[PDB]
Amino acid sequence: AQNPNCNIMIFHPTKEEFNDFDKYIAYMESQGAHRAGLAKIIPPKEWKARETYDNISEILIATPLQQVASGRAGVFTQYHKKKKAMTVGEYRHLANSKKYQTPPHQNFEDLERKYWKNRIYNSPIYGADISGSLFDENTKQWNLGHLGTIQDLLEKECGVVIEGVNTPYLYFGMWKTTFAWHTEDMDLYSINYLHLGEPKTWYVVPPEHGQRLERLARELFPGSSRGCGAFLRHKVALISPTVLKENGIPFNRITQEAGEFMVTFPYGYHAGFNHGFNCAEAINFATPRWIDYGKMASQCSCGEARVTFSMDAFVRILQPERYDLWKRGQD
Ligand SMILES: Oc1ccccc1-c1ccccc1O
Ligand SMILES: O=C(O)CNC(=O)C(=O)O
Ligand code: NI
Ligand SMILES: [Zn+2]
Repeated sequence: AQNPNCNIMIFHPTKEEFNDFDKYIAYMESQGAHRAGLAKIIPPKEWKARETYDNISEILIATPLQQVASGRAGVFTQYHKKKKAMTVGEYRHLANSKKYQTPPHQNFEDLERKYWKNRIYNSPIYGADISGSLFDENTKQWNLGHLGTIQDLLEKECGVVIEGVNTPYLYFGMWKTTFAWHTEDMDLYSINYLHLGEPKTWYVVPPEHGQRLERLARELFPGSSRGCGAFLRHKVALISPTVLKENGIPFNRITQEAGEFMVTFPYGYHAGFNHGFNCAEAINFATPRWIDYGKMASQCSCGEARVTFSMDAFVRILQPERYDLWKRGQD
């Protein structure tokens, strides 16, 4: 078995290898990359996402989110307080202000220490889930707005045509902005390109050990667990690497820098934080290997999760027994 320790693997495709997206995902899996839950892909030196990022300041962040924490330094939840709209130029200025800017630090490890020590005492503002793309339309390789759709994958594999669409989202981050422990909707893959700015640190649990993380989360967030059998779908819970280690949860960590792709694999729990002002683009995707994960994916039906239009068909076709209860949750 390849990659039996479930290490995060890093890939350096050639420009020739970078032509066929599906083929390269399959290649990574042949080397055991999926066992980690997360892989890094460094594009060939000849590749670029777009010419420059000099003209992005007028993009609107319609609903910036202030991420307010509750709990203790290593075990906390966050809720999102809506703020007034601002442009990316305004957001960048805010990120760089004395109140929100990255503190002096020695290296990534020092900054990680500061993050887990001090995150809960601040409330950074995140411009997340903005529909759009920063890939040039002429970028033919690994263009996240030109991937095969999940709906077409399901049709190719299972023979049924379904409604729905599948487009990328932009994320503008600042120091301490946080993504909570989660797997993707319907335990899909995700791919994330860091377009510009400061790094993003990721934590990930191997898919074969996801239930260990779920069990710990139930113990650490007991009220939340009683409220919903799949409350990590709410994407509000954080657990530090120290607490994971104390509880014997297998995980890995890696820092993504500008110009690098990350892929998360089906049922790979992940969480992390941004180092400073940055912009990432991400989208979900599927492969034939995903179908069995989609069939088995947990669902939130308590009403909190509330997801895309397109998830309806996934649940309807892959999980018909769960569909009625889930759909009630979506109203
Ligand atoms: O300076 C900016 C102003 C506005 C939007 C983006 C940038 C930027 C783009 C790439 C790299 C760094 C940057 O700060
Ligand atoms: O970048 C973020 O804030 C969160 N991204 C993801 O969870 C992802 O790409 O799957
Ligand atoms: Ni994700
Ligand atoms: Zn729920």
